[PDB]
Amino acid sequence: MRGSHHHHHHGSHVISSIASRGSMAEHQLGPIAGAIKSKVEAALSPTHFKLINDSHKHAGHYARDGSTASDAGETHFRLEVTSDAFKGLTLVKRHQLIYGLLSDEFKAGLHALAMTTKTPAEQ
Repeated sequence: MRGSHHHHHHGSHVISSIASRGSMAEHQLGPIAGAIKSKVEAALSPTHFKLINDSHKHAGHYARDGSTASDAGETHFRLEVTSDAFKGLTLVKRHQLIYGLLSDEFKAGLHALAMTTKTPAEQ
């Protein structure tokens, strides 16, 4: 009751290309005013802070589209921060540190979204 055999041979070849830019830590440039103050407090570090404020004064004068003045879901103001690209610690800490949110957005009238990602400082 003997017997044994096997075989296998399958490969391939693929060519890839190259493409990249200068590795830097700055992909934003658009200071508002009051918010800039909060970012500065964090500017002391190599981290990055992206804040964009659009605000919403009023519509035109020919549309309406069933509008009764509300604004709750669109959001025009947002504050984000990237530190070492690695969220882990209580993000609420970074946001509270700069305490920038809820500043210029209040003038907009619509909610806002913020996301801060920083490496763990306590292991």
